[PDB]
Amino acid sequence: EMEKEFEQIDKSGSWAAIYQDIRHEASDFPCRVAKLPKNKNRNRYRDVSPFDHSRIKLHQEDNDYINASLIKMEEAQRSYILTQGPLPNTCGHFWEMVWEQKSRGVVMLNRVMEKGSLKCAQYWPQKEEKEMIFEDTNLKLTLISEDIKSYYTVRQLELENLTTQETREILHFHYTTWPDFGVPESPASFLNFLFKVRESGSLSPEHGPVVVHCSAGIGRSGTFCLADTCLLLMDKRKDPSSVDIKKVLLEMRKFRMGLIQTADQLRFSYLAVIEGAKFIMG
Ligand SMILES: O=C(CC(=O)c1cccc(OCc2ccccc2)c1)C(=O)N1CCN(C(=O)C(=O)CC(=O)c2cccc(OCc3ccccc3)c2)CC1
Repeated sequence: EMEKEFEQIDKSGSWAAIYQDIRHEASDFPCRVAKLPKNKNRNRYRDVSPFDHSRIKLHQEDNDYINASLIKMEEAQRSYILTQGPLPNTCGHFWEMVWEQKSRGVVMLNRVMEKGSLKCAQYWPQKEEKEMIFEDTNLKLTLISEDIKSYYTVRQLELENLTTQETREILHFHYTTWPDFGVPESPASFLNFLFKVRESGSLSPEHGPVVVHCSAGIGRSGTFCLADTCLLLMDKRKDPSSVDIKKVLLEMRKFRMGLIQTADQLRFSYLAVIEGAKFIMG
């Protein structure tokens, strides 16, 4: 299986080497639009842009740009939209996307503040009576309920298209315990968090793709989607041990750069998939 490979790479301590090959082999596509001058203030990181071929487009003239990519996993039949944590000026764009793409869930893998810095704008209302209105995209966001757990928080939000008065319920899954430095010691919490998102139906095909982000929307976001897809695959095909994490990761990297930012993140991904496979299929 992959656990053997995991214990192997660990034994020889070649994770960094394993990770480098991936980066070297990683796909390279143009990000022209993300580079246009008019979109400079719509990007969080200069080294984190969406490829033109898989970028999500806002359904509006003037500027259809948002730093978000559609990651379509054909075999696993699962799609994810990976994006950057909204900026003070792109919160309206962020929810416009959620609306236009018909997403049911938003997965947040970071805290608004980490390492003493703001890694993301406060894009959702923190109190029921203090709704948020996004004038530019003409949308209203209202906090309906909030369930705070030790490792994550789930919120029910009501998104209303002020233009048509139509409303939709959005589930916000906020993983709040990813350490400021490195990765979690054990994947237990992360897996439970993933299973929670799954059980909500937010990842199901009847809905638009789930929207995932952290700070750059690649490191933790990549780990989340990689783990989910690998587990699905091990559940769908004849021999589960045929699932090649590296292959899946390369496949995903064809849609957005940076997925999995460090060799430590890669190891953790293996660890999550391995442990998750034991829970799913004993
Ligand atoms: O965190 C880092 C470390 C890093 O690699 C980096 C990148 C470019 C320049 C740099 O100076 C040199 C330096 C070295 C050591 C100490 C201070 C300063 C450091 C950071 O100094 N920053 C975050 C965002 N940033 C950038 O220049 C980026 O734009 C980096 C990026 O791509 C990125 C941003 C958020 C998350 C992510 O991946 C998930 C993750 C979660 C937890 C731990 C490790 C990784 C990747 C500016 C400040």
